[PDB]
Amino acid sequence: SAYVQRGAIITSDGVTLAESVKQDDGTYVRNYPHDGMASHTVGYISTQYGTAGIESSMNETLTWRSALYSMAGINTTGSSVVLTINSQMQAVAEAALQGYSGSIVVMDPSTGAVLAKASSPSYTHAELGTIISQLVDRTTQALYSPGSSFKTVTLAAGIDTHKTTLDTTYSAPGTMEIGGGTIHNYANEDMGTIPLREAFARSSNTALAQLGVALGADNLVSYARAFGYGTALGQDFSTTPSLMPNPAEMTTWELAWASCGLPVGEHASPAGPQTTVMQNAVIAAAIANGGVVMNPYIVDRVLSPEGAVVSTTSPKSLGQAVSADTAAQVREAMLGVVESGTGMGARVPGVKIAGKTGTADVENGNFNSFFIGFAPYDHPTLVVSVVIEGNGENVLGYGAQVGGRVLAQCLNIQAL
Ligand SMILES: *[C@@H](O)[C@@H](NC(=O)c1c(O)ccc2ccccc12)[C@@H]1N[C@@H](C(=O)O)C(C)(C)S1
Repeated sequence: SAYVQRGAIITSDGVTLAESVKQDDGTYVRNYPHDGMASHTVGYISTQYGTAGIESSMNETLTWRSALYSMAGINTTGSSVVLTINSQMQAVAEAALQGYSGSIVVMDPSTGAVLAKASSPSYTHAELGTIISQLVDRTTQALYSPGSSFKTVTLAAGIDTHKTTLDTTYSAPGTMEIGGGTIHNYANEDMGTIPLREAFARSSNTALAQLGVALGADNLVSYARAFGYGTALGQDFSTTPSLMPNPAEMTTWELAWASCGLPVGEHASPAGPQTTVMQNAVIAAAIANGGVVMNPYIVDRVLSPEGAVVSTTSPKSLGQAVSADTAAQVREAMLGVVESGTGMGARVPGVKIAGKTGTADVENGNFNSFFIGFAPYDHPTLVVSVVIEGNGENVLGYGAQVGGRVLAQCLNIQAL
C-alpha cells in the first residue's frame, strides 16, 4: 500500500504542490516543492495532527494480485488532482497576510471556483514532524462575528422584500432604544436623517438595526440561509456551517444587533450571525452574480497517471437568494462604501472596486476587521473576503486595505 505511488496535487497554473517520490526501499516519500504554500488546502494525513485538506478529502483518487505486495507498484498508481487555485493569486494573498493573523479567499463569482485561499499563521509540512493556532484553517473552520459586513444581507433582504430602497431616509442617531436595549453608532456619531445608501456607506448601526427590525426575525434568518447559512459550503472541501438562531427564539433587541452582524442572543439555538470567511465570500459572489449563489469548489479536475482527464468539476448553484434587480441595488450600495464611505482604503486608482467593511469585538477588548468585495464593478470577475484579527493590536480598517490590494494584484494577474 506504500509501494503504490500517490498522485500529485497541482495548481491550475501548473505548479506542483505535493508529489510522491519512490525510495529504493520500495516505499514512497511525500515531497512538497513549494513547502509553505497553501498549506491548509493541500493538507496532510498525520497520526498526531489528524487529516486535513485535499490530501485527506481526495485520498482515494490520490491513493488475485492484491495478495502479492511485490506486485503493488506495477499495478495501480494514484491519479493527480488539479486545483482551481492559481499560484500567483495565492502568493498575493499569502504576502498580504505576512505579520498578521487572519484569512483571505479569492473566488470567481460566476462559478464559485476558489482561486486563492490563505490562512495565517501557517506552517510548512516540514514542521509537522517537529512540534507545531497555526493548524486552524481560518478560511473555513473558524467562526467569527461578521460585524457590519453582514449588513450586506440585511440590505439585500430589505430591498428584495420591497420594504425599503436605497433612497429611503432613515434616522441615524448616535444612540437609540430598540427592544428595550441600546443600539449605538460607532463613537456614538449622530448622523441625523440620511438615505439608506449613505447609512450603508457610513455603516450606521442605528439605521441598519431599524431595517432589521422592520424585516423581522423570520425574514432575516430566511435570507441568511438563502445565501448559505446552515450549509457546509464546498463541493470538495469542508467548511463549518455559518450559524443563525431559531427565529422563534430571537428577541427584538437581539434582532437589532444581528442585523448589524453582532450575535447577542441567549437561548437554546446558537447566537448569530457567526460566519466563516468562505461564507462571506459566497455572499459577495452572489451579489456580484445577479443573486445566484454558487457552491464553491477547489478541484478543477482529476488526471489519470498518464494525463487523461478522468473527471471535471461542474459549478453548481445553491439557488437564487435575491432577484437580479435586488443584486444590482446592493452592488451599487457596495460601490458607495468604497467610493465615499468606510471602505476608501480599498480604492485602487483606475479600477472600480465595491465592497462592505466590518469590525467586531472579541475578548480582552481585541477586535477583528473584515472586508468583502468584488471587481471590476461593471462586470465582476473576482470576489475577495478577508479577516484581519486584532490580537494585541488595533487593526481598524485593515481588512479593506488588504482587500483592495489583493483585488488589484489579482486583476493584473488575470490580465496576463
Ligand atoms: C460595524 O461593524 C460597525 N461597528 C461597530 O460599531 C463596532 C462593533 O459593533 C464592535 C467592535 C468595534 C470595534 C472597533 C470599531 C467599531 C466596532 C460600524 N462598522 C465598522 C466597519 O468596519 O464597517 C466601522 C468601524 C465603520 S463602525
